[PDB]
Amino acid sequence: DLPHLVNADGQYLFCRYWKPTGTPKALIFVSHGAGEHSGRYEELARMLMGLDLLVFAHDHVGHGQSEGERMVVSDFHVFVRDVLQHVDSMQKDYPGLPVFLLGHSMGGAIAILTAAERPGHFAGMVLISPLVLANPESATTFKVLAAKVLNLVLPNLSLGPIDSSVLSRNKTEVDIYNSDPLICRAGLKVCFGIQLLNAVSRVERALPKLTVPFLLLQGSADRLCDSKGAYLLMELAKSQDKTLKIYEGAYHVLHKELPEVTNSVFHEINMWVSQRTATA
Ligand SMILES: *C(=O)N1CC(c2nc(-c3ccccc3)no2)C1
Repeated sequence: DLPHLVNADGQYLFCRYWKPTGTPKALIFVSHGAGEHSGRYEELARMLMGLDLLVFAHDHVGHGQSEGERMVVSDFHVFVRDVLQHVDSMQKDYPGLPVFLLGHSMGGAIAILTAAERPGHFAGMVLISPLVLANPESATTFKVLAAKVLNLVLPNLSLGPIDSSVLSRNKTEVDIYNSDPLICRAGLKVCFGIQLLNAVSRVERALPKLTVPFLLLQGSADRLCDSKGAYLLMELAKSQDKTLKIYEGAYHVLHKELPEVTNSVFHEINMWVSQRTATA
């Protein structure tokens, strides 16, 4: 019934397209975060479409309208593999067009790993508070062993849900998040937590080979993706074209923050993509 794609595992992924009026100047894949879905990028995608970019996305496996057990993945690479399948299909239909990636949180880790796998292939990357760092206690050898032991007997055991108030200072946006039936707000499963640990470890190893141009947007008061991870990405990525913008006191969901932050986020992405699309 709906726009879709069939991944390498035979699973249906729900697809979303925002096609401009005329001929597109570039392609841009939108990569959503953990627990959320592509429908949350409607406004950002309409702005990008207004620059004559063909915006495309899919709900990651186990998310939104895609198939799979909710917030579960055999291996984190499945997400990267599926992004590449979607990118390769779009590029076949639009040959010679530059292709960008836009990722938020876990979607940002997916974008980094997607670009690292194909050096020199992507024109640029927009990262909104990407997942790059593991929490202090969470990644010790003891904690990794304990979680792996737990995973063997209770893989679907929930770590406990987070306070949704840490997502944004915009109370309306916290309320929208809390009432969206396509969002999984259930606590993080032990098996998925291990996969997010794999993601962060793989990101760290990928940084010395990351050369793709990028715009990095980060809130200073982010409790999910600590701002120090954004500084480390600026330092360790080998990219010749890298920009960091810090939003003072802002939380995690920058594109759904207080109007002053959200308007700046939209404007900065608009300018950054526009300058690298005129380049084509
Ligand atoms: C963005 O999509 N993500 C989800 C939020 C996050 N990361 C973690 C986590 C847990 C253990 C090890 C690494 C990362 N929990 O919530 C940022």
